[PDB]
Amino acid sequence: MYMEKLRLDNRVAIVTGGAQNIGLACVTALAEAGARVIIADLDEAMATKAVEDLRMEGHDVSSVVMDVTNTESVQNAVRSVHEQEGRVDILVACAGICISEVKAEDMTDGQWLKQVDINLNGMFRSCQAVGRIMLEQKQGVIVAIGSMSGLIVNRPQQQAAYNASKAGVHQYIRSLAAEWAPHGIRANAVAPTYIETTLTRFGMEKPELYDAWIAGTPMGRVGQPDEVASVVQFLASDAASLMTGAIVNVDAGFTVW
Amino acid sequence: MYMEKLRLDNRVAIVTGGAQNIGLACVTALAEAGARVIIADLDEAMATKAVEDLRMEGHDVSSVVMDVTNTESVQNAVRSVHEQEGRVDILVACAGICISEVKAEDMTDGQWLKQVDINLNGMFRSCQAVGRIMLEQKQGVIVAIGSMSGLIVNRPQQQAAYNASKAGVHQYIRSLAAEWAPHGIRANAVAPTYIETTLTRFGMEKPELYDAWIAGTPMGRVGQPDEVASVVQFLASDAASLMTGAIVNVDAGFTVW
Amino acid sequence: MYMEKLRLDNRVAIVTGGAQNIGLACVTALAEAGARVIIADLDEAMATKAVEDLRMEGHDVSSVVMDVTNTESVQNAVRSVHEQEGRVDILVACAGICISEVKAEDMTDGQWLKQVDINLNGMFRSCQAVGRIMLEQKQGVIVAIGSMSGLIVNRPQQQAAYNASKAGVHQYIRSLAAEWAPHGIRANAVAPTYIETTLTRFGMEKPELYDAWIAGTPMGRVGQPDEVASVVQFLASDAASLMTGAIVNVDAGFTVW
Amino acid sequence: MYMEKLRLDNRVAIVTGGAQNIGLACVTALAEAGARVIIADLDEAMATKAVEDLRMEGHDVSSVVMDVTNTESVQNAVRSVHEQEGRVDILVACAGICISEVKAEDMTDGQWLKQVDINLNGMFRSCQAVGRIMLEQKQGVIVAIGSMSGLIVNRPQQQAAYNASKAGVHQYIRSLAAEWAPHGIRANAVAPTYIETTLTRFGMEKPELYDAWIAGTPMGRVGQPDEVASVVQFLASDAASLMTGAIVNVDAGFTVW
Ligand SMILES: [Mg+2]
Ligand SMILES: [Mg+2]
Repeated sequence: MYMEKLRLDNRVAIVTGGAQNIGLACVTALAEAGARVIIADLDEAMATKAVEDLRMEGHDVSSVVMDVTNTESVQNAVRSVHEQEGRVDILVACAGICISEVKAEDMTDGQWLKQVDINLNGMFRSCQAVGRIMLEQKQGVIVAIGSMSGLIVNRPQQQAAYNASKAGVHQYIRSLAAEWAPHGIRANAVAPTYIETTLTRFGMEKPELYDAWIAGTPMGRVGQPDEVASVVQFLASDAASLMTGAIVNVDAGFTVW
Repeated sequence: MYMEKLRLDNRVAIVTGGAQNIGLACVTALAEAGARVIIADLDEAMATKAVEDLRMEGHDVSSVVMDVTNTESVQNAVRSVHEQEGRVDILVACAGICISEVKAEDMTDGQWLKQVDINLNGMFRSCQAVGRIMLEQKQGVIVAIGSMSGLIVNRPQQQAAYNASKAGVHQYIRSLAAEWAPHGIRANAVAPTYIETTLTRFGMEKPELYDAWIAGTPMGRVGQPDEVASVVQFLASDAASLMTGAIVNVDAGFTVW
Repeated sequence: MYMEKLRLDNRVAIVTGGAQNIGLACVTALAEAGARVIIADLDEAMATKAVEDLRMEGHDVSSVVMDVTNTESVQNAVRSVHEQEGRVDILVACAGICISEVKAEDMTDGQWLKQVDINLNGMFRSCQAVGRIMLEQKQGVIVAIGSMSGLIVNRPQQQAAYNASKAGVHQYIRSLAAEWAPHGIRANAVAPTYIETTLTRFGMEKPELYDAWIAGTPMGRVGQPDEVASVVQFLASDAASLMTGAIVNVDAGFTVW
Repeated sequence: MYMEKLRLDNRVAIVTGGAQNIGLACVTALAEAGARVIIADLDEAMATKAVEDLRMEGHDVSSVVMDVTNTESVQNAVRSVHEQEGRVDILVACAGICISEVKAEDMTDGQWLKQVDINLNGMFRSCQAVGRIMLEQKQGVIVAIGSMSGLIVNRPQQQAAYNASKAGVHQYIRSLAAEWAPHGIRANAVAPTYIETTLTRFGMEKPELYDAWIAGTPMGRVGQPDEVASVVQFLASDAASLMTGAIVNVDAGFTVW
């Protein structure tokens, strides 16, 4: 019973931002659990390459181009997955950016709007498009990649738009959880600490940043993408049947202090 | 000494959305505490009427036209206040809208983006413009009107964009609190329950909505604008000297259950 | 109207732990707002000196001996105040201790139990005894001194029993808020950061502790007792009429990071 | 890789309150993941029955008498497991009681103190005794059974001591997470909604209670023990390697409204 609940055999999953980093780890975890996974990403090349690596390991993985700033792109990408796969059982929404080391008094409208558009408006576009399909199935699960930045404020790097966008993502996901609970849908978010990715490594290589991050973390380390993916895979599975609207802290204790 | 900490004599306060409802109650409380208050609102006629009423009560109140969806408008209005008054000591940010009874699957891009733009992007525009002056002064206080909707999901009315945008406001304010703490600035938010205003008439006059609201509230009532204004005035005052980044629940116990 | 809401003229307030530090600041603030205040404290000589000092300033104050580890003591002290003054309008519950720099693997039963008994069990004894009178009145307000330690875990000093006891206090107060809301009673807590007091001054003179506390605080300072007393006085007043079950953060931004 | 992270083969787990209901479900989940499990419970005959049933399925399960109000009992039971098994890898702390429908103004000292003693003091006793072994090992994981009652206040049933005790449990576990993170130990809690058990059956058959619980739940149902056990098993596993100090909501959306 209990180990079987963790399986995702034959379930169709779309992972936005799935071509690299946390997204790619989530793709890999879902695929290992038996899911049919579609990488939805802005980079057509990256996605196609990732698909090859994963098929190489025997995974049922495909790709579609998606731009989360563009409603038409998102809806076209979701429709074509629905077309080819017949169903969408799982959405993992990882698409996001972080514009950091930009003081609140300095940030431009363009920086503000871009940050909110990708992280928060993109979450709306993604979840709405997939949600409509899940509603007709009366079955589905969404996992969003939130951030501890939605709950606490990072130091010393300034990024108020990021922090606000992720708090928005958390409460948006909770709203969906409430609205869609009677219709067989669950929606949760993970809120990770710093994860070593191609992008955060620039922060990691700057001692003023990295030393503060480590000093502020009880476990004394950043996380790795597979550690976020394991939680995401769990939340996507029937093992998590009683969980909806949860902001799950995956942060090495950062928010405890 | 304790009672004198509550006074705001000669302090310059800008209240966005100050022409009616919670905004106007905040303007009144600030003025009664001794502040020189500027109503910053979209509706010039409504603002001018409010100014006339308050001036007849012996208060020092004026108004300025401000559209929080427009950066130029916000920057010009804030500069005008600074030029005419000499300082900006306090910002109370009330400007906001709520598009409700719109299901998450049905909400248009237009509805989502308008709510995020006024509630959240408007908060950035207003706090940055005022914040720059406060940073120069190495002194200032911001109070945002957040919402219990930033932490819990209202029922039965669907309003996922509102809920997300207000969670965004809370965490934005907290980011400003952290960034600006060393510079003599405090920033807090109030998170109220339902308040009787023109904007909640549609719910209060609809039994399916109102009865649910009351049943969900330990005090068994909605709040009045003056009850929010009292907390806002407190948070704007030196009595709240140790409070920054606080999301202050003003909700008749609604979030307790 | 707004400034009048802050007054407590002729209201009867009991302050447990009121003889020094945060308790005494709360006593002072309440007295300055017009309340008749009873210091309820274990140390008779200390309470008596405090009463005599405040009386010299024109305040209406008195004291009663109360041991919050002892139910008979608490009940007798509260009954005595009720008979002597005719009513109990306000309870501010400050009595507490902090056993710190004791690792979780080392803490004895005696150390654990004493901390829980004073901080949490003593909160139940105090609140029940006053609460019964407030229920008869259909009117009352409780303010507990909680702690940021109920929400986050202090560093580097170990004090898991204190942290647990204060989280217990916060949720106990919220429980009372919910149960007693229909009967004209409000109950809230403050959650302060480090406050300079006779007790914490030892930690403040220990760089390993003090430097960590300052480094973790956005305002870069500890608080002063009067800054907590201001928030407590506000929460005890009709100005806070819409607030019940609130855990009000008074922490110089400590919990924001 | 991802599926192997969920395995607990040959790891030693003690489950307090493990003979029935949630505890028994946790025992079963751990055993199905390959753990060596010891039921630690108040009554010997009840635990023995469970052992016999699980051994019939080929599981490696045993039991020990443990009374969590009694330090000697707890220390002796933990020592017995250590001497028989050579290590303790996992503690799931489920021992607890709920005295409910007792108004705050009515609750006796005996009722308050017993609830705090079993739920909170017993958590300290259990966690210290096991924690000492885990510190020697520089390896261990604790999962406490908290409650949504630590975060929100149940209705209509009055149970302030239970609510307080569980908030205490949450913050005690977070304190252990912070203190023991550098030493290879993780500590998290689950915060469930109503779970159908032999004890909650009586409430579920009282319409005044059950109808309110259902109406308060987005999923419109209570949970089953296996749904809590699945989350506990995940948290105990290396798949949860990045999670410590998390209060994980498993509440069918109850705390979202
Ligand atoms: Mg922190
Ligand atoms: Mg609720």
